[PDB]
Amino acid sequence: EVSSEIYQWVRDELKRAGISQAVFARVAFNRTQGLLSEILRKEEDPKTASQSLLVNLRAMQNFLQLPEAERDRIYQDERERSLR
DNA sequence: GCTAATATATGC
DNA sequence: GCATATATTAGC
Repeated sequence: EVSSEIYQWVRDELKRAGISQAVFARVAFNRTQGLLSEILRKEEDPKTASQSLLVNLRAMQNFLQLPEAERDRIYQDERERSLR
């Protein structure tokens, strides 16, 4: 399942890696910036969260479990990718 | 449920 | 004020 701390963990990660919502939204759960923004604003309790949300949150949780180094390379690649 | 567009906000 | 980032929400 998903932890109710996911929202804090995502906020913690954005700050740590100094990345934008767009970059994280794409690589972590394949969605756009505005969606992540709303997801973060609402901060819905995962226990009353729709299955669509749960899919997005679990995808974010799994991505955060990757090694720090791997997540950093992935962010960098996405930056260059959109840079084009 | 989302994306894409764009009004606002933020870091220099 | 330029370059990006984030908040909003119309249209699919």
